[PDB]
Amino acid sequence: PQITLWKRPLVTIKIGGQLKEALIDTGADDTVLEEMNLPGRWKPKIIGGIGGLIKVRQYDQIPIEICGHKAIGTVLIGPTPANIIGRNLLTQIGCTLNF
Amino acid sequence: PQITLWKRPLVTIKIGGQLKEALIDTGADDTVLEEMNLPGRWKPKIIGGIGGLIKVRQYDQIPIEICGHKAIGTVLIGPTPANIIGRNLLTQIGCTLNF
Ligand SMILES: COc1ccc(S(=O)(=O)N(CC(C)C)C[C@@H](O)[C@H](Cc2ccccc2)n2cc(COC(=O)N[C@H]3c4ccccc4C[C@H]3O)nn2)cc1
Ligand SMILES: [Br-]
Ligand SMILES: [Br-]
Ligand SMILES: [Br-]
Ligand SMILES: [Br-]
Ligand SMILES: [Br-]
Ligand SMILES: [Br-]
Ligand SMILES: [Br-]
Ligand SMILES: [Br-]
Ligand SMILES: [Br-]
Ligand SMILES: [Br-]
Ligand SMILES: [Br-]
Ligand SMILES: [Br-]
Repeated sequence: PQITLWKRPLVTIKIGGQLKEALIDTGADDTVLEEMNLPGRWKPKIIGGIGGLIKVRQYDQIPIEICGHKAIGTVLIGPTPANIIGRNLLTQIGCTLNF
Repeated sequence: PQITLWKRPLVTIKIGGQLKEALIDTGADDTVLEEMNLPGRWKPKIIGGIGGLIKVRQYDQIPIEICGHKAIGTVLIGPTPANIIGRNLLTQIGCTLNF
């Protein structure tokens, strides 16, 4: 799709066997979701934003599908107030900014 | 232009008579910059990021330019770890997401 920014850029993200809504966030290096079930093992990571740092759970090799486009990559789980899709997965679906 | 996301989408912004680099940040509702001078009066605002809330200074009707593209809007100044350009200004320059 071509998405304008008058409203938050919400999309549907297929992950695990479930649908979540998340923001397309070009400001985010990484994808960070609120608490959810993901399969497999995880490792610790600290990430930082406005407000400061947080610790998250890092799950690697997680398949995802955004609006019909498939990808795979690392997904972080932790206390973010918003599900956000970051550049690590946006590149894989071909997402660009344009003006 | 078309900007991909293999790296941070950094672009220069002219504001307050100066040049600054900032991140095009489609997850940001508002534009938030690191401490700098801006003219006129400011009002208080509280915004929230991944790691809690911070206090910022709100400056209205600030002219800004991005890749030749001129706009005007509200600019927040505060303790952000990164200069970010948010949707309030991105819409004004016709910036969209595409995939
Ligand atoms: C009222 O308007 C607002 C405008 C911006 C913000 S935001 O909190 O800054 N935000 C909202 C989010 C729900 C989409 C935007 C966002 O892109 C921030 C960008 C940011 C990151 C770091 C400092 C300030 C702003 N964001 C992204 C992330 C997730 O990624 C990591 O933490 N990233 C790392 C990283 C990414 C960008 C810049 C610096 C760094 C620190 C690294 O370790 N968390 N918040 C809040 C309100
Ligand atoms: Br934490
Ligand atoms: Br990745
Ligand atoms: Br939020
Ligand atoms: Br590409
Ligand atoms: Br980078
Ligand atoms: Br300058
Ligand atoms: Br700069
Ligand atoms: Br906020
Ligand atoms: Br505005
Ligand atoms: Br204005
Ligand atoms: Br335009
Ligand atoms: Br438009």
